[PDB]
Amino acid sequence: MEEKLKKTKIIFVVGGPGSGKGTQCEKIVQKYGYTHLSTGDLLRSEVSSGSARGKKLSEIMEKGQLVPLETVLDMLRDAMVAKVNTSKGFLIDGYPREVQQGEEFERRIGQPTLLLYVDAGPETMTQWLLKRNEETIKKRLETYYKATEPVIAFYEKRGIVRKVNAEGSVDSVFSQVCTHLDALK
Repeated sequence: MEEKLKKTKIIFVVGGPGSGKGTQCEKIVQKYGYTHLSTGDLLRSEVSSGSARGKKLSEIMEKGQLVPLETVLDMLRDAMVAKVNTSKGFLIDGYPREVQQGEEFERRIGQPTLLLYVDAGPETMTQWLLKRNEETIKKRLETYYKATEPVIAFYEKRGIVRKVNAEGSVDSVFSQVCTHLDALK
């Protein structure tokens, strides 16, 4: 069955601002043959598709309303169905932002294999990079950390969280990423 979805590798990739997790996903693509997905890319793709789903989405966005999670997950699942025979695994870049988005992904598609937490860390030198006021930046970072900690705590209970220190270079981050992915199966 498309129960294959329950056997592929599914990595939730989570990181605050300045985390560079987009670059890490592509480096995982090059090395491990995974597929880089994000809900933003699928929405742009679908609107460009001219499909009825895309016309509705543009309407919702002309509406200024919210896109329903069910439609997001239809698109994620379609994209994963089309590549689970030809891909070694999937990166969900920037997902989930809340516990229930994670739980709804699991219901519709399959349970995550890992949650990769790419943490540039709070204000150490992340603050200075985020310009190029500075209390707009601190307000932004703490609201990220408040929203993301229940997601981390939730998946910590399953023991699938792998935390990556993203203070240093791109190369030192991908070093830790490969340690964590090399441990799978």
